Amino acid sequence: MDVVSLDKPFMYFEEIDNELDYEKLPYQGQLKLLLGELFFLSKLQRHGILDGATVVYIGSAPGTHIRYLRDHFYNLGVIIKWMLIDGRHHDPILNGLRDVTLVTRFVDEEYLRSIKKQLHPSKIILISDVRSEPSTADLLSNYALQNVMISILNPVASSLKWRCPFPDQWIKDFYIPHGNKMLQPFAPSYSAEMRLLSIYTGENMRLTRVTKSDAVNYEKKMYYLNKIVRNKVVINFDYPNQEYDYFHMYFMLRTVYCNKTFPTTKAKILFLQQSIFRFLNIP
Ligand SMILES: Nc1ncnc2c1ncn2[C@@H]1O[C@H](C[C@@H](N)CC[C@H](N)C(=O)O)[C@@H](O)[C@H]1O
Repeated sequence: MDVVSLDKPFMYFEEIDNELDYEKLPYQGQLKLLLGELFFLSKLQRHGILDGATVVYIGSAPGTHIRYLRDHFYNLGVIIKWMLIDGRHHDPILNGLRDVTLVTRFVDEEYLRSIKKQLHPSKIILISDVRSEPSTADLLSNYALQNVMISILNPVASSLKWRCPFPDQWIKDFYIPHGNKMLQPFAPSYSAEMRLLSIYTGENMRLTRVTKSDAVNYEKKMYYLNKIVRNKVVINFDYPNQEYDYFHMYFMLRTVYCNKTFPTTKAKILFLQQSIFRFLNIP
């Protein structure tokens, strides 16, 4: 790989500063979700709005990684209820947890109102990973449902699956919530998917229009990220693995809270990475 010297990785989509014409690890998908959701919830923990909240995770099955998330915050003493909702059955490793409710159901508008009624007036934190290859109509339906999740559940914060339709498959302009577009380490080699992280103030979710020219910008920026940036070795990075994804993961993991104290920040991240990899059965 090509060597590079970096002070920090690209954490959000806006930071990608170049574009390029578009042209491995075991169970990487669970690792990708685990890192992004740890980053999202740890950010909420820093703001002091995670404690006392109920995390409603829609599209959570199989959700093997969710067991690690729950244990992590449980071992920190953070008071969270988990509500996992999916039409498919969850990983059995989530069984036997009293603070985790497993719901076997595909959510629609009517059901979203019911769960809001039972959880109200408690704080709701929304995580959506629903997916129905997917067509642009499938994505538009998914993003429409995620908008309905926010307008009905009215969460204090949300993490939403966000991948813009390809410009050569455009149908119509559509609307998505305001938020920060978190980039995902250990995503598929050429995935353009990101997570939309939103914290709602005055609970007025302002919607932004997405256009075909936005789709072109997403495609070219993400291809540059996947083809060039993620194939670099960060030679100044002090870590056993200097590949960009580990450099990217390192910066996400240093937002995580830990009960254990460590002599150095590197030791903490190394411990966290070993812990996450061991649970997910990654060498
Ligand atoms: N309307 C819906 N309500 C709930 N779950 C849905 C809906 N549409 C699709 N899904 C689920 O979304 C899931 C998509 C998965 N890629 C999610 C993986 C999951 N987040 C994991 O941690 O392993 C599937 O299990 C679908 O059953």
